[PDB]
Amino acid sequence: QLSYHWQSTRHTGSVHPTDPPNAIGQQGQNIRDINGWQWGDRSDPMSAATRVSNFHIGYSWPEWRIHYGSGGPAINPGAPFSQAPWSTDPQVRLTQGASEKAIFDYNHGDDDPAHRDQWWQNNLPITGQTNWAPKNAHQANLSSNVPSRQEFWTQDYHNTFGPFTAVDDVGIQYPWG
Amino acid sequence: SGVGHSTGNYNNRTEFYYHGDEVTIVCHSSRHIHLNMSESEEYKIYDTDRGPRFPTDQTLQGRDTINDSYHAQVETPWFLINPNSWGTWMNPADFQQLTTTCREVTLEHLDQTLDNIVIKTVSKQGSGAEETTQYNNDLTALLQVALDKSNQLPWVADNMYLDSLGYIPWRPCKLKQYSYHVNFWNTIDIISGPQQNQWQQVKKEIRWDDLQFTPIETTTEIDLLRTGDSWTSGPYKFNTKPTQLSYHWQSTRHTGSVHPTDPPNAIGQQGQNIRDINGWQWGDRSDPMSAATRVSNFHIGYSWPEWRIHYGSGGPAINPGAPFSQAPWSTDPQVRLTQGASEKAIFDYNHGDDDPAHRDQWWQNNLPITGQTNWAPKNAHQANLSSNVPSRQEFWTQDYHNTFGPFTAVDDVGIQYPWGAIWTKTPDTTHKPMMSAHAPFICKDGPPGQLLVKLAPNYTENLQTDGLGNNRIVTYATFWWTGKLILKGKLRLPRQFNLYNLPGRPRGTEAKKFLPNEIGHFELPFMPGRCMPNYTM
Amino acid sequence: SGVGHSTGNYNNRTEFYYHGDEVTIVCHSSRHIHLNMSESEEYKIYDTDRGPRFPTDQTLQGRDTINDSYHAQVETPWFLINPNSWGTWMNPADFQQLTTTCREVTLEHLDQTLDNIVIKTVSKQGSGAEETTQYNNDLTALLQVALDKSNQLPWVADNMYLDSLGYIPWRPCKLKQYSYHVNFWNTIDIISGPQQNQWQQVKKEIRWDDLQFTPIETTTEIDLLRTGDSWTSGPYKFNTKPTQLSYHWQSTRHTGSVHPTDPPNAIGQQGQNIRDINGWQWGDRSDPMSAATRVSNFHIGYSWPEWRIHYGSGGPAINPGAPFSQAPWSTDPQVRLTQGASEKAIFDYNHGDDDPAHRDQWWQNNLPITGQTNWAPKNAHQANLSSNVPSRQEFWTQDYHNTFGPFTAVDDVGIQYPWGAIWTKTPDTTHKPMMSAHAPFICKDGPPGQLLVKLAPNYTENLQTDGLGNNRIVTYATFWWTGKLILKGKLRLPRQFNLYNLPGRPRGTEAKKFLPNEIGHFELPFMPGRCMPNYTM
Amino acid sequence: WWTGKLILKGKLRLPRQFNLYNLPGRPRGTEAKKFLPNEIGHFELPFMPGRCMPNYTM
Amino acid sequence: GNYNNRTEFYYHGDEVTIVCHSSRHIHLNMSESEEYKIYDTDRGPRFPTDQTLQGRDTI
Ligand SMILES: CC(=O)N[C@H]1[C@H]([C@H](O)[C@H](O)CO)O[C@@](O)(C(=O)O)C[C@@H]1O
Ligand SMILES: CC(=O)N[C@H]1[C@H]([C@H](O)[C@H](O)CO)O[C@@](O)(C(=O)O)C[C@@H]1O
Ligand SMILES: CC(=O)N[C@H]1[C@H]([C@H](O)[C@H](O)CO)O[C@@](O)(C(=O)O)C[C@@H]1O
Repeated sequence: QLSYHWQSTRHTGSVHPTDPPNAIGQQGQNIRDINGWQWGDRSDPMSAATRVSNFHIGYSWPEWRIHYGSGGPAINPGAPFSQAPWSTDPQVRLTQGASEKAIFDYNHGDDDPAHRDQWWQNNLPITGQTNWAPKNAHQANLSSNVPSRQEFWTQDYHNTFGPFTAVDDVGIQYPWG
Repeated sequence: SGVGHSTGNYNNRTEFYYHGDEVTIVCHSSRHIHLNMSESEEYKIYDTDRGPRFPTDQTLQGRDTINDSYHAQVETPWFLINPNSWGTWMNPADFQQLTTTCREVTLEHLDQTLDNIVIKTVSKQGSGAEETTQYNNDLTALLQVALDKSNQLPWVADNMYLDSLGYIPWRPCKLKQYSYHVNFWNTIDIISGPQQNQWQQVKKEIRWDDLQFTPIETTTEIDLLRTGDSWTSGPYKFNTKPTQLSYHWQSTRHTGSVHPTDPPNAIGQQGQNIRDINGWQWGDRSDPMSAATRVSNFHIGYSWPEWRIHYGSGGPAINPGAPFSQAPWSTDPQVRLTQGASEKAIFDYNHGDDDPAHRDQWWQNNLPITGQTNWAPKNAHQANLSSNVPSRQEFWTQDYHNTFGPFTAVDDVGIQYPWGAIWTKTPDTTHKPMMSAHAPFICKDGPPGQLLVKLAPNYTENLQTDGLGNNRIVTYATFWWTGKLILKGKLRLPRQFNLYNLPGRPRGTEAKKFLPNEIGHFELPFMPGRCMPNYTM
Repeated sequence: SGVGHSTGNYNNRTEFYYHGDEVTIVCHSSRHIHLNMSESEEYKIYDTDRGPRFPTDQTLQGRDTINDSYHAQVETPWFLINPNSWGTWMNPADFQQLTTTCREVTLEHLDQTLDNIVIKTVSKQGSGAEETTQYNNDLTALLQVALDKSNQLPWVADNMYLDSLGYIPWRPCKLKQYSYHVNFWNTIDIISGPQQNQWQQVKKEIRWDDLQFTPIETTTEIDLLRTGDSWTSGPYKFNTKPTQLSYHWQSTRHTGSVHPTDPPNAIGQQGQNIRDINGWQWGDRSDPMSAATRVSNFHIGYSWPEWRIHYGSGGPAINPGAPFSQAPWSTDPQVRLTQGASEKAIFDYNHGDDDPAHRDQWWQNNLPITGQTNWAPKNAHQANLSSNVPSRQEFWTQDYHNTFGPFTAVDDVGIQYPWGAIWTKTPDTTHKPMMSAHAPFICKDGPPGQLLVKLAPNYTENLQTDGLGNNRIVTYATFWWTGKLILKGKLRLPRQFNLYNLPGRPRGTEAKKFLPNEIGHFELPFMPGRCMPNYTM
Repeated sequence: WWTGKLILKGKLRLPRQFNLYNLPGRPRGTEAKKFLPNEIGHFELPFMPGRCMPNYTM
Repeated sequence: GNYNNRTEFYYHGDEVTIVCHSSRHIHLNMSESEEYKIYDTDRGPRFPTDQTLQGRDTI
């Protein structure tokens, strides 16, 4: 594929019912009492986050997994995605989208002989499969009630690849790939 | 047809044809549609608020950020006609017939028409006291019809908000405006602050530099129809796979060779597991030859960080685990165990609730599907599997790992009769999903084209650029949608000696609930779609 | 079609077809047109006032007489449907596609239709307080359509006032009345009085003895259409030349043989022009062998008394010099250098401004076109060209002469995407113009015929000769224009090793400006039409 | 001298939207001179993404 | 043989054909030995000699 995909699960399918804004500064207003399919036993808060979907875009992963096989440690790669939605400070470099780095030289497209050049490929356009493991959570039940402090977990680092998952590969990386 | 000739008739019959092992189900559906004038003639792009219940503070430590509805969309003057839901095509007795006589079913063909277009304008004479309303036919007014057959438009016809045509043939249907998401970022950090117990917004905005805007008029050709005019979609052919009409009760402990047992000798006695036997066992385990450590070829079901919350770009979303019944763990019926990837349909009068002005709801917990039951917190793992029992360390519980793997066999949810979607579009990504979390049929090529309709604007004599709905005669339309959906099943024949439990209404329900009352209100029953036991192996 | 059958459909798609070196672009456009009743049924001849800002005195010494709008015209009850503008035929992504994949493009074919005619009358009941307005279909009323295929009518469809059909497919369009100039004299002397610093009118009047009056009814046949009726133009075939989709950066100093140079030896060093060389030089100049005095075969660009004001019969008019970029002379971005024959489009909501009630404007300065840059005040001429530098006398600056001549090579402006005209009529004179100052295509034979429409008068029961609009039932119409414009391009393939700058929005603009906002307002971007560098020689 | 011939088969890309695309070009923070020969003939090749343009997933 | 580094594009309908010609001038020295050799290596730069980083640098 020569295209990048911006759609996450929240970008796909039916849009949450909204009444339009009436003027230039106004935002749409999510409708409160609506019908639909929701996950678990959840009807009171009809919300886009708990809307059922057919598939799921992207998966989480123990990012920068180090395998340590026979023959030594090796990176077990997670899926490629952009960290641009989480970035904020451009000084700190978030490497976790399975980004790659090409180190190259004069014959491979560096300008200066005797010094190697390098390009960090962070995959900035690929969003919507963005899946930073530490930012996820899981809860015991999904209902009209908010779970307590226990019953809610963060920073798990599980692999969420499964039979419902749709995910893109990195694609062509032109000079060095 | 001119003005005084009908352009079509009404067929809501379902027809069954049995030949050999093959059954052909022809579903005719006809609906009378009420269409108003579009609230504006403009395409609009805007984002929204968070929606009800999203936190304003850290009282719940961001656990309630799962309530986020934030999104950005491109409003479109067009209305969507979506027949993607069982109930729009089959009444309860028809679907009962389907799930009684068929072991599996596939989609084969879809045809659609629109006809008998009536467009009226409303006139209001007199002042408030003697205000009189006149409804006049506008014989030259136009209805606009766009069918996107090439699937060039964003696909939003998944029925997840139950936008589908209504389920009961004698009531009128209304339509929802077509809208789709644009590119936005909705990143929320739930581990922000010291102690990592605070939620903070990271990026919430529309991505204009990247945004995609695809109006109907420049993407598809549009048919213009007057009152004597009719419209047909032409044939659509499904390319999909059959869905199973059975539920599977077999776990890994129910499958394959049975542990050697000597029979009981009398009525109250139980079988006695044989002690010294041969066989294959996992690890280096021979002394305790036991069914639990018997080797198997495959594994039924997988565990999962159940009710996984993803928090992607665009906000949190449930990453669904596999469907299964919590009935084996239930005990107390008061507590509701939601963890089998259960779903809940919230619906209304046109979608099968009895009372107008109040919505009804059905919690689909998938009680028959056991044996892929895999509640994460109940599992364990141990360092070694041997004749020795591992110590306290070397044994772990309550892990919440994903156990999906190359040896895994697992069922999808199957048809959910009244409210469930029928088909779904395949996402265009490098790795296509292996199975669907809700819709039983995945269209390998494009799904049926989205049928979009809009009443052409009927202007007053003074057309001002500053005006919106002022220079627009108040106009509405009624017309008739008809459709034909062909299904192909395989016949179901008895595989057992004893009696089956045949499909019927849900357990705790009485027939009167699904029958018209004094004023004509009734509900449609949930029907499982995997209604009967079958062997997995 | 009778009364309840549509006479046409809606296609706004643009289609691209690539075969070998040839590209075929099929532009479908459909517009919903709102037409009122003509303000009078009479042809009128009248002249005007001077217009805003024309001097009443000698405060500015007549320099502000350039503000003259005076003219005489023959008002005509007819309305013009003019599709002569990019934007009426192509959306921004389509035109981006065109200018990315095509090195040049020609016009090939034009087809037009009118259909789905709706004619309504307005009734007003009750006194002011309870005044109620009724809109009734008049099923027997007539629309008049005249296409002048023989070009017997004065051609006024040049889009210079932006009278063209609107650019965004989902909005309605209104039409301007057809009118054309009659013979008048508007001579203003700007060197009048002692000191020759005073402006005085010489002749300002209509030339009745010579005047030409050509009404529609006696010049062309007229089609009469009721609501069930449709109209087609038939095929029109363009005879024109291709327009270049590239901009040229090469001046005479950029072309041909390079001055002999020895290379730099290291990163900070510059080449060193060789001193003693052979070659051809202008005049008797050999000692200073220099690139400036190198002989060439041709000369790129010409100078001109820039912003020439003609003051003909009928008043002052700009005599345009060649288009070029002032970017090489710019420096301060605050001061705006207008002298490259730059143009300015002033436009409104239907023509691609976002805000109703306020007009927007784009100054087209032609920044990529350099190398024909020829600012008159910066040139010079010298008596002789030799090894000797001429004295103070023998050297002249700031001349403002016209340097167009037989050795001159010069580009026209090219396509100006949103607002620019497409074609133009060739003036019928002994010497045909060599090139066009604005419209990219010059029709060698007649241009597409002017499409004129007028709603037939709907009279009351009492027809009085003294009456005008009293004996005329208030009547308006809506109908649908469709058109098909076929373009033939030549494919653009990379001529260089390095990356091109591909067509996109203008420099200082953000994508949101060209995307619908909350209420649906947006602008269309200017696209240059010469978007990419190419070699001249 | 090595010579080679590699044949690729693509599918054409046509506009799926009304508005303007961002067309492939050099990376964001880079200037064209970096990818052009200098006085002594040294230059770099630009990274090009290979997924360069938005498309709908569903 | 001759030298062709041209890339050629051919557009027909929905199909594009891209023909990439590449030519390279190759410099080849004599092999440093004529023998096949089997050997293992050292750890490489930055691999820990001690437990200062608790083995995090064993990557
Ligand atoms: C080809 C090239 O010049 N690469 C430059 C990269 C890229 O700009 C980024 O890696 C892109 O993500 O930046 C560096 O400083 C770096 O971070 O290693 C090295 C170098 O200056
Ligand atoms: C269609 C219908 O009437 N649904 C009823 C459901 C179902 O009995 C269960 O959800 C099945 O699991 O029960 C409810 O009380 C509920 O829990 O939301 C609502 C409603 O009374
Ligand atoms: C379409 C549009 O928005 N046009 C803008 C122009 C252009 O940026 C320049 O004219 C380009 O040369 O700038 C103005 O301020 C101006 O100078 O008249 C008006 C307006 O803001």
